[PDB]
Amino acid sequence: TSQVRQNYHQDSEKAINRQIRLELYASYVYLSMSYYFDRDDVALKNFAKYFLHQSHEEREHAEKLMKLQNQRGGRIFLQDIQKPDKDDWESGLRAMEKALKLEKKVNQSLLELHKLATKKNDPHLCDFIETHYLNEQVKAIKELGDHVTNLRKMGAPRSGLAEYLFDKHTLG
Amino acid sequence: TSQVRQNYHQDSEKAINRQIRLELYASYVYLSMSYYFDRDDVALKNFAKYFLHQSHEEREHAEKLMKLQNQRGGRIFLQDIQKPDKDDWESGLRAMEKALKLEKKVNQSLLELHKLATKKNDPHLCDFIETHYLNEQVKAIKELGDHVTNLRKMGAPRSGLAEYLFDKHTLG
Amino acid sequence: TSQVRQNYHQDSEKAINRQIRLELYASYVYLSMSYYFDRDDVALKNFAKYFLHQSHEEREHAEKLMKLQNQRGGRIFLQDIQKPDKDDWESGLRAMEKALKLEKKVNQSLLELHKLATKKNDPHLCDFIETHYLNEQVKAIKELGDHVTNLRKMGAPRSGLAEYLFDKHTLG
Amino acid sequence: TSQVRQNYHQDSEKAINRQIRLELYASYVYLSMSYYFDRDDVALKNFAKYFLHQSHEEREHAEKLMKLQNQRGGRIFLQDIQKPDKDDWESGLRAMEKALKLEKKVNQSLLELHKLATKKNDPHLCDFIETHYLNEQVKAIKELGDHVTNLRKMGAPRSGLAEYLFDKHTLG
Amino acid sequence: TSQVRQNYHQDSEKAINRQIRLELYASYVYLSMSYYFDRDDVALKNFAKYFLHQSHEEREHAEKLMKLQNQRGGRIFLQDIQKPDKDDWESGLRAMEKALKLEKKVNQSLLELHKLATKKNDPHLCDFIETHYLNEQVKAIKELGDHVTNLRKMGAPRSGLAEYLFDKHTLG
Amino acid sequence: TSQVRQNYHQDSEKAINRQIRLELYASYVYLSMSYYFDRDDVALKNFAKYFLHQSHEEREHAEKLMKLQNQRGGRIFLQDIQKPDKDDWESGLRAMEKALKLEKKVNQSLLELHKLATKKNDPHLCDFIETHYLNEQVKAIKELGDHVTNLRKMGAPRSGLAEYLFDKHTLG
Ligand SMILES: [Cl-]
Ligand SMILES: [Fe+3]
Ligand SMILES: [Fe+3]
Ligand SMILES: [Fe+3]
Ligand SMILES: [Fe+3]
Ligand SMILES: [Fe+3]
Ligand SMILES: [Fe+3]
Ligand SMILES: [Fe+3]
Ligand SMILES: [Mg+2]
Ligand SMILES: [Mg+2]
Ligand SMILES: [Mg+2]
Ligand SMILES: [Mg+2]
Ligand SMILES: [Mg+2]
Ligand SMILES: [Mg+2]
Ligand SMILES: [Mg+2]
Ligand SMILES: [Mg+2]
Repeated sequence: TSQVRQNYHQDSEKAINRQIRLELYASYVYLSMSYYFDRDDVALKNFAKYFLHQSHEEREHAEKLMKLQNQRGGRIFLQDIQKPDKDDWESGLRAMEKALKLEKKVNQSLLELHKLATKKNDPHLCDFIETHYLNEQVKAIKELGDHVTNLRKMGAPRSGLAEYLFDKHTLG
Repeated sequence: TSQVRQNYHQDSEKAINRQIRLELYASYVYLSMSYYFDRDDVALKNFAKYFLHQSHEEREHAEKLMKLQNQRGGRIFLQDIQKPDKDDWESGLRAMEKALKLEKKVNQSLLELHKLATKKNDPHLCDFIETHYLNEQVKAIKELGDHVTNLRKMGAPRSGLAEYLFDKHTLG
Repeated sequence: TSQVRQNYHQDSEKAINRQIRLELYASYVYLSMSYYFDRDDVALKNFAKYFLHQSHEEREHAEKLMKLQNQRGGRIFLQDIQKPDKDDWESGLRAMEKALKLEKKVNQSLLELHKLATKKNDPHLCDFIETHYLNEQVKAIKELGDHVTNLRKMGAPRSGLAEYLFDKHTLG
Repeated sequence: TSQVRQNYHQDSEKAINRQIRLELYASYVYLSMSYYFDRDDVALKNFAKYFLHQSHEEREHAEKLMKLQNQRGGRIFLQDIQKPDKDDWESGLRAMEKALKLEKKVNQSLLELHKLATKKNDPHLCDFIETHYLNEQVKAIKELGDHVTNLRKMGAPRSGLAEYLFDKHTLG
Repeated sequence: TSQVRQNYHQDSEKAINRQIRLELYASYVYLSMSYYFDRDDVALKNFAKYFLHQSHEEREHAEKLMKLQNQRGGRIFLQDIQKPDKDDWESGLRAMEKALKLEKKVNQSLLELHKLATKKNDPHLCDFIETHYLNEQVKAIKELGDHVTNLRKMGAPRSGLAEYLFDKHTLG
Repeated sequence: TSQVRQNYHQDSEKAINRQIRLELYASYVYLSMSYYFDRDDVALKNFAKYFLHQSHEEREHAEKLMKLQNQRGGRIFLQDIQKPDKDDWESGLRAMEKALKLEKKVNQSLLELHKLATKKNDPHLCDFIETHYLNEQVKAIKELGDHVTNLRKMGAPRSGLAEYLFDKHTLG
């Protein structure tokens, strides 16, 4: 047992490892999206920049969990980061819709982790999740919803004009 | 066929996808290493910082390859990123030795890429590898070799004093 | 034989003169395109600026080749610069498509030049072409391909709105 | 007919196209001269710089005429730019004498254009020529005459010392 | 075998040692030239400064190769630096002509080294030579040729006036 | 006989040429030492910097002697510069010990030079040696002796920790 460890259930430790993996997977999905928009036959540079930004943000989310794991005296165990579920993300709209689905899946995982921390009476872990993760997720989900809505109302994905103008005026 | 594609062999395109995966793997190994040194029972903060910087550098190496693949009209295909070979890296000296081994393995892959690019008469790809990768690897390998040497000469890994003092005076 | 000449094959010398002529031709093509967009019945001021900038760049590419010819002791022989293929470049999309074609034609010449320099074991010439020309072409080809893609997806050339909006938000 | 066209005679339009061609030819002559002085066996760097500057100015002279042609609603038609009359310009003095002859030829064409514009009662064209071109030519011709005189009085082109010192003290 | 060494042929190692020696010899030749022009009976202070500058530059060229040798895990082995072939360099012109011959001999050595690196499939070493040495040599050879030409056209070495004025206006 | 030559004995002129050679040899020994410490299997970056600085200082010592030889109307005669006695300098302590031996050998030569200058009643040469050389040698010898002492007292060369810590705290 680590000399620092106090009130840290083994189930919470294991669950924090799994959340690290999910954050690293989200980072990889956004990286994939980014370079899809960088293709010569897609060529939406601000979609590309948006998703790259989100990729680097997810890596930071993973690093903060790795730091937490050590702070609490848990031990990090890593698994493979699986490839994202698509290679070609089809359109600006479809990518935003898949990102929305991703952020809601990551939110679900974090809500399950909070419920576990609550059952194990771990208020430090509860506060960590609330402070650094839950409102970050709500804001992300709201932002992505707003983007999806505007893309649909403008005529995407059938209007390539709509995606071009969105790239310029929202993501630019 | 991409409208930009010119003098870009399918075999070179596949090889660049393999190298992307390898750079992402290297990023992941260094990330693992970094947080091993952040453990309370290891506690070498500048080893941790050093390897986190290397992890962010490798992600940049991968991103630049993704950018190249698109510039030449190839198509990115991402794969699962393998977990690192170790969970516990044993000591500062052992980590630096495994990092040296990793960087030589990445260099060998790049040298094989370059041989392929030469066989396919792709001078743009040869210059890209040379300019951005090969000297970066040579400098990394020399630096890691210097660190291993210092750590051995100081008495690591037996001497925990050695690793402490190297963390402060070389890495900090 | 010039006092400075060393390892510079006569075939290389002639090839450099051919490449000088092609770069001056490319400069003239872009000049032509630029002032087409300046017509009152076309009136896309940022397309005009974009192509004028490209014209001046190609002049610089020509001058650098003339400097190289003298550096290596070869002798410059200029020829008539042929007029561009078109007087009227039809639309912003069609001009971009023709520019893409021209930049791939220029690249193919450069790659043939590099092949010749490789066969003649002229690594200074190889490095010159790699350093100053090949990535410049790859970047120009990628940029033009992105521009074509955007104009197509926006609905050009039929939509004069697409070209107006692209002129403002991409080129301006 | 262009919507902007007013008091602009088809004979003036054609004369403007011929003048564009002549300004581009002059640009090419001076480019040739410049890189002759860059040869290792000539090696007068300030003669080389002087003539490159002049080459770039002539391109600007062409560009301003192209802008004029579109301002008036004429249509630019470009032609082949013929190679200069010499490959080797013999000496600094002989290059300056040829440049003097070129600038008089250019002036004679501009004077013929002015006479046509006068005959066709085109005061805007008359003023454009007078404002932008006629005094620029008078100044160029006077400078070149001054330079030829100096070189002759210093003892060129037999005195390689003459041309060296002129390169330093007048063109430097 | 050094722990850093990878893809570095023993013949390339030995050849890099020999190039270190040639760079140090070039440094010594320029040092000799410099202080010849410092003599009271020669007294061309800017020739003296020019060659001293070139001497210190050659030492830097040697140091960069010694660093390369270590980077690649080769071992430096030094031999005597032979005295330059003259004690009295006769004139400004004759010294520039001998410097031209020296730089072409150093260029030949570097081209032979590149051909060896190519045969041994060592693209890192090829890139090192191209990036740091080959264009440096071309520029040096061109500069020296230009100096020789001007000195000859001005009347050197029989005109001491010519050498004095060159000292002042070119090398000053 | 030089027009500047006054009270300058042929024997003093020859002795100054011998001292030039010796200073150039000292520069070369320190250059060797510097890059021994840059090896991956030695890896003491501040020993390397220290000895490279000393090498550049010795070249300055040689240049100043060359300047003196010309000031007094003597004639410089350069000789082959002998390779250093060792290729592998063994350890930081052993290098500093050999550097101490080298500086005492240079000092002995300067003391012999001064004795000669005194015998020939050359007070200008005596003052030159005193002002520029003798105290420089005394300070070098004392510094090297201090370094050797520290390294021995710390436990070098057995203790690789000692040389590491001296590199950081004294030399860095
Ligand atoms: Cl300490
Ligand atoms: Fe996240
Ligand atoms: Fe990498
Ligand atoms: Fe070009
Ligand atoms: Fe003009
Ligand atoms: Fe050199
Ligand atoms: Fe000394
Ligand atoms: Fe300390
Ligand atoms: Mg709270
Ligand atoms: Mg790195
Ligand atoms: Mg361009
Ligand atoms: Mg190559
Ligand atoms: Mg002019
Ligand atoms: Mg290169
Ligand atoms: Mg010293
Ligand atoms: Mg005294």
